Amino acid sequence: NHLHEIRVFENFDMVSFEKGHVIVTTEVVDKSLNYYGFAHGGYIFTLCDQISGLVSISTGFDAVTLQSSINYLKSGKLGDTLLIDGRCVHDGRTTKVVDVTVTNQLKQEVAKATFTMFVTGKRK
Amino acid sequence: NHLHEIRVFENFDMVSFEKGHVIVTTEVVDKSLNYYGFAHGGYIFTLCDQISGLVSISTGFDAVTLQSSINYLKSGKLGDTLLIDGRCVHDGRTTKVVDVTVTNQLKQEVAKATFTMFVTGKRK
Ligand SMILES: [Cl-]
Repeated sequence: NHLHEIRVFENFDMVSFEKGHVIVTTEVVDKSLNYYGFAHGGYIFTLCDQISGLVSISTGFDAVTLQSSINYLKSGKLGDTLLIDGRCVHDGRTTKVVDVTVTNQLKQEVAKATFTMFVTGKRK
Repeated sequence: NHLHEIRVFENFDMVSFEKGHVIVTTEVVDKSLNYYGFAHGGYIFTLCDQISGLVSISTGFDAVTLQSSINYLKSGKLGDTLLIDGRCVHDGRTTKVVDVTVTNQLKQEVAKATFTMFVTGKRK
């Protein structure tokens, strides 16, 4: 109803984990959805966000996210396989910037986000 | 381990619901958390996003978010009571803009987000 539980990553498949580049798919399920029956904005954002943290790990660093921005282009629907592709855009000393695109099986872009992260330090 | 389920709104309390202004609280629990034991940035954003949709309902409309921006200021921690306050800063015929702030019980800001919405229709 007006407030309800939402879940993210009840399922996933990690397709490729590469330097500054991470691809993961997932399928939209009942608890992915908002009250109008479409994939929830928060759900979509969290897909992007997790992938961006993995991009960040893939360049060697701990880095925390200071700000993000997302555009919602098309609806996610129940049963869609969504492809989440994170790419490092700036791999810096002090900051990182990661772009993420969400895509459906037609390869239409569902959402695009950018995450601006502060480099705390190396990963070991 | 690296990809994992997250849940949002496993508990909540609807504090107030007024024209252009909605307050909800929630308590940070185990499935709110990221690998480091703090509230996940996607869980945080999803709290803001749902509240902004209620703000849009509160001004009498269905709306869909085109774009959001969020700034993370302070970590949420396990057990925290978070207060999510959404306010309509633009209540337009064709667009709505909603600011949401998340604070802890000290009134320290945990995050602030802004949501840019397209009006799809009048409620009922
Ligand atoms: Cl529920």
